[PDB]
Amino acid sequence: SMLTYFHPDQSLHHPRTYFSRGRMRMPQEVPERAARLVAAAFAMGFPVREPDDFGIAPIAAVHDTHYLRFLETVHREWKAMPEDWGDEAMSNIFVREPNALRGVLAQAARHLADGSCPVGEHTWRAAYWSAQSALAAAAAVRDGAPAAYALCRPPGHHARVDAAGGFCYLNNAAIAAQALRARHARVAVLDTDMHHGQGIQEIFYARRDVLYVSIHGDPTNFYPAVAGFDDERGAGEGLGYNVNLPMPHGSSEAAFFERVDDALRELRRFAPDALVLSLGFDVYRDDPQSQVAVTTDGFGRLGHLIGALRLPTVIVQEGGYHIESLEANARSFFGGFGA
Amino acid sequence: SMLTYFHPDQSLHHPRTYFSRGRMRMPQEVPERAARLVAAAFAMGFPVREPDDFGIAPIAAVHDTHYLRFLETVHREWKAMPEDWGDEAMSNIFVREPNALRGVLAQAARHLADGSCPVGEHTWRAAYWSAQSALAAAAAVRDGAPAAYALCRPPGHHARVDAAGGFCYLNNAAIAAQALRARHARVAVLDTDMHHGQGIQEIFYARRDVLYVSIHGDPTNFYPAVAGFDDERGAGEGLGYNVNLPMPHGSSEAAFFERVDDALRELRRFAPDALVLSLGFDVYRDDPQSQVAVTTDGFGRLGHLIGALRLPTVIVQEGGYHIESLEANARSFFGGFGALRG
Ligand SMILES: [K+]
Ligand SMILES: [K+]
Ligand SMILES: [Zn+2]
Ligand SMILES: [Zn+2]
Repeated sequence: SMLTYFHPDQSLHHPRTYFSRGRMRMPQEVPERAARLVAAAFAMGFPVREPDDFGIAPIAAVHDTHYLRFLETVHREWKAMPEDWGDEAMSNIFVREPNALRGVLAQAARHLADGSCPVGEHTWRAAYWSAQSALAAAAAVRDGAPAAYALCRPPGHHARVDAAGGFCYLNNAAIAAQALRARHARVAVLDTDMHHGQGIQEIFYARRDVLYVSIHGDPTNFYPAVAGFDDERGAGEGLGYNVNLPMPHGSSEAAFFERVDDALRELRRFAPDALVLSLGFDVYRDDPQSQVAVTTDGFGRLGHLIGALRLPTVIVQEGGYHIESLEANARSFFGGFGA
Repeated sequence: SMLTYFHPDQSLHHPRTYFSRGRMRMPQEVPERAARLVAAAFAMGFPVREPDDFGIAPIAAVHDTHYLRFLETVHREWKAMPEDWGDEAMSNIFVREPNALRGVLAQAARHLADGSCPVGEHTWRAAYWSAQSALAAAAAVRDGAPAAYALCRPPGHHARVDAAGGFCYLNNAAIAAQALRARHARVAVLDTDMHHGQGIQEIFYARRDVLYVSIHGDPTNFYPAVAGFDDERGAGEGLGYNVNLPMPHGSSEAAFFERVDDALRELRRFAPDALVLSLGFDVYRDDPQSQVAVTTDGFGRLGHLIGALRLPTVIVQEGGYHIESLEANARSFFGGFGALRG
């Protein structure tokens, strides 16, 4: 058993509009994901609690405040434009700079980094409370709990210092790592979600107080497409403290646990005082976003390998979109973590 | 009587997919636009000619060759991806940098700057030859003609050094300004299209040999959105040689002609040896994209004021999407333009 944090306002976010790979697409990051995960927590006896409100400052500790202002007001500003612009803020102008940042359209152009981060009426509210779950889990562990589960939804690891992306708005995991830093000198973030966490990579790129390690599918024509390659090793004093571990599309379960063995070598050498685990079930064989053949039992083995580290660990929910397997995969993972 | 250049391969580009302001939208930059302007040209006794092939060098004089190779190959590399991706290359990852440029998706992220520049089977060809029409008109002027009309389509002025955008792939006006620099020490580019020519601006931003002056709608919540504000005046030696003349949304025709007046004052102070006119008919008051109340006879007033400069002038077609008034608006423009010439 460990504390699991989830706020019901997290279910309110449900936008309809996603642009990807030439066409508009069906939403995959839906409220039902959190319903299945809560069911799994219940079946394992975990207490599921509402996080306290830690306020904006710990979010601002990671994200640029002009981005957070944008995020908070964009739906209201988008609603004041013609009915014809629709109900969800999205960017159709793909320019960070040069950029005057005058008007909501120019602001979307800077602060929404792909066609997968629509901002609806309840998006900021849901995103805010998903970050608070991360913070609550981080607080619990900071104060002495060996582990807690942040049941984050919307997910976070694609959110950059000043831009949303890939169904993410606020980088829950990075926010949790920065909270742990108040007490621990060395924090590691390990991300095993199917996709590279380009947001987490960017936030800590020039730093060595937080290690980042990611196992993910080869980003050649695969989200996030422009980062995640193995020659991205950090900058300045962060050089040597960012490790990308990509896998060929169509990899075996074995190849994934090879990458987990690389990750465990990097962690041993860094010797972290605390761990944030960005966990995704989209490595599952039947997840439609999957590029590796991880089985339900595989999640149990991953859970065991990380739990045996006996580090203070905040587990932060990221992706995984195959609704009917979420409960089984979560239960296998947490069963291995606790054995 | 003015030489008009048009190549029929320009008519081949007809993409189906545009994404802007929250949704997929109907194509506005369609082949029929060329057909109406060619018929306008004829009806005024303009000789219409196909441009000779000036080759890739003058295009690559302005554009990055990574971007040019990408334009030429992207449709084929995109057809290699799953049929679910569709037939037209478009970006859904809005990141130019950092960008490792591995795979066609990352190449698109870098080289397609908005949801209005889809690349279909014949986009490269049409864009290539649209540029050749610009080069043919500039050549004719370079060699002694007093004016020439490049019937460009697709348009060009939103095309940056390294990226397509806004229905534009190759920056025709810029390509003509640079060619004219072969014979002329100072060239000016005047842009009266409804939208800010952010590509032309970028190309010449640190140069004082090519002035850029653009009249357009206030870019606050209006394409190109991120550029075209009046404090953008150039860099280095080109400080003072970039002039943006925005107008409030829903401006009167009187307001438009006040801005034309400001613009002519800048041209006089600069004293160009030759002029490139990026002309758009989307200031027309019933054009869907319009934010100013310009009438049909207003195009005549515009042509008259610009023709009275009596400068060697390459007229370069940019936008204008109201099909049923295109012929009447162009005829009025050209009829005003010749008035005080010769
Ligand atoms: K990952
Ligand atoms: K303009
Ligand atoms: Zn993922
Ligand atoms: Zn225009």
